[PDB]
Amino acid sequence: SKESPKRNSDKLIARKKDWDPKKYGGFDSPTVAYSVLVVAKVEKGKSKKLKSVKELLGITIME
DNA sequence: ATGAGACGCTGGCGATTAGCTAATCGCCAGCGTCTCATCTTTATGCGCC
Repeated sequence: SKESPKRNSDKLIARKKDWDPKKYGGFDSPTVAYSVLVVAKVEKGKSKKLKSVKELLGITIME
């Protein structure tokens, strides 16, 4: 990713293993190696219904 | 009787900027009368090809 503080976002990447980016701050903007087309089901709404969905998954270089 | 051909950070964020059905339930439903006549039809009661 890009090499450049703590924030309440999920885009932050843990700088070390146990170092939580929500309490320590971390990395940002991961470079997607290649996108993966997936098709399955996730929960949706307050009733958590499993609806069939298809979308593009972002596989970064680290991943 | 020499002087053209070879052209940028973008993607990955935030952060504006913009905009929309849908699922749940409740409420709450114009209505009041009379007159007048009019016809039916039903319950019971009575008769043999």
